[PDB]
Amino acid sequence: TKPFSLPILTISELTNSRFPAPIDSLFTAQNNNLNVQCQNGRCTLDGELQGTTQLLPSGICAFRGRLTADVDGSHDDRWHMQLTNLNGTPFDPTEDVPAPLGTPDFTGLLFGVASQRNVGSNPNTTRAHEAVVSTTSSQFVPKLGSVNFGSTSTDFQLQQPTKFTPVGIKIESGHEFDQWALPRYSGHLTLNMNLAPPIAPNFPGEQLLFFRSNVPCAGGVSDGVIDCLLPQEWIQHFYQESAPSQSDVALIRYVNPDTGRTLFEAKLHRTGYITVAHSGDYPLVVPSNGYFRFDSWVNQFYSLAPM
Amino acid sequence: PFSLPILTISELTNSRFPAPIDSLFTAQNNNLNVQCQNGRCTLDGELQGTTQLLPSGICAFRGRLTADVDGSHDDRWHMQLTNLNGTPFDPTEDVPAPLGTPDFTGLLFGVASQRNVGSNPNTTRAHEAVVSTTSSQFVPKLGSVNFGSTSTDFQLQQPTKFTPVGIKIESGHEFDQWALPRYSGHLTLNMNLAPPIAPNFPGEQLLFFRSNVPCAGGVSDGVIDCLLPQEWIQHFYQESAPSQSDVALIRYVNPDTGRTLFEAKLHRTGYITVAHSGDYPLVVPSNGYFRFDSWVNQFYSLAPM
Repeated sequence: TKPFSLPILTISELTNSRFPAPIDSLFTAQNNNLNVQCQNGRCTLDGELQGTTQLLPSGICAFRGRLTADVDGSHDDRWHMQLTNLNGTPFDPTEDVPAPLGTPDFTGLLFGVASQRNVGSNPNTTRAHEAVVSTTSSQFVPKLGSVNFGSTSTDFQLQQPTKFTPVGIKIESGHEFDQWALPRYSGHLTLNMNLAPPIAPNFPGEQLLFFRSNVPCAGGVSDGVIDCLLPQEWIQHFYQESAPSQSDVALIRYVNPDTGRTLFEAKLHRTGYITVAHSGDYPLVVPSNGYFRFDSWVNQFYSLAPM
Repeated sequence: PFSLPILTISELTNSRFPAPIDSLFTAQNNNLNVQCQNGRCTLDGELQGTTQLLPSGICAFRGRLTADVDGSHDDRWHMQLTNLNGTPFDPTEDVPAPLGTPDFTGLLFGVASQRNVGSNPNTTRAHEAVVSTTSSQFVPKLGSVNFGSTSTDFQLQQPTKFTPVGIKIESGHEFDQWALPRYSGHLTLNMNLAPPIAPNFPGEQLLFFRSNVPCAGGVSDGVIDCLLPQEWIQHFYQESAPSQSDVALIRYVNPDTGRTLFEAKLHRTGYITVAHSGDYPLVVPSNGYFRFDSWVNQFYSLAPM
């Protein structure tokens, strides 16, 4: 069987799989019965993408399609964006996914830029303006094939190819940011289907380890924290390699390549997440040159060294 | 052993702008100086020019605003740069500019954002902003760039990021993707550049991975062409496979039928040529991708494509 492996990448060479941003730090969280069920950044160790996960950093929290209605006077988010898939192929609601790949997996305001490039009468005329997609809006229905955005600009055209490039989040009263609450992909009063399953430690003394980014925010008090279970580059690597998983848990070691020392050990689970032996919230103190290396496949009785 | 990742066109990212690849394009030769600085990497994994590994680093800036020069420069916000990873800028590095710096002439449209430290911690703001790469204040190799914004809502001495989104066309500010900016400003010449690229065999043209990026107004196809997709650069950096000749012969394949659709030369210094005469947007199936074949001589005669 092809040997399993991790790419050799330091923290600042890694991208968040839940927002297009570099990883800033590693963080382990105290257990508090949190439902961790993100849909971006989900991949098995043998390379099966799950949830809404796709391969491009430029696809995370992005949308593609065309505006088909201006619903000013009916909704604050007046621009109705009929979606395609990110690669341009038509949206298919019958797919066994929770929403189009790349759809945001958090509750709050997604701040970015909506842009257009015309085809037809005035070809290659363009425009782009800051815009906000509220993932709690009644018009946030990506699994039904559309989302709406609001903008301070009214300079948008209907029936012209449109892209939404994410930039950050935004805080307003009544629109707090909850990175762990999935939006309603089919809208108000509907429940989500085809989700990647929830993730939690199942071993005493273990906590999840997150790759943490502090992303931009367009106003409001916010640390911008978005935590992912696997960096995007690891997902890209597993998709390429598709190495068979030999047990439910790959033991991995964080190493300093200059000294050769192992700094701590962790469990990398077959379903694509990391646990460490630690008690309490803790931003890890690790050298900037450090990275994880695959050690061996271990059984269900393996006790990690305290970190 | 050298290899390419298995990625279709729509699974590839441009190495010169954070955007998916839209198409493949071969260009008629016309003595163009192709000397881009992002998207430069040897086949054995040596990044060159201003090339770094993150899609999020391409055409991005990080630092803090240290002056507001309102009235003296249209780009009023003076951004003292760090490296993208937060480490201090070092002007003595043998690079042309900080890694990720744009390598084209024109208006770079994006969003500048801040998150406060010290005074009013974790207050934030973000607004549309433009970096002109022809500005007298575009001096990234000296450690700073300026951006302009319609908004007045930026603060000095607070951590600032510039996230690129697209380009912008205005009178007097046409977009030229092949003209390098002056990394040290007006009246200065660039140093430490990755060398120019050109076909060196009769009948051969460069092959580009082409994106049509967003534009904030003006008539523009948004074309930004790169020599290697970002994922190939990331792959070569990981693998670091020794190059066994000057040219890797590569084959574009349809994985469903198994057929080779055309062959190309992938040069050791990180660019592709094909045997074709004239501008041509390639007509290839959406499932297709390149596969490494063998190490050949520079004078290998490609089958016409």
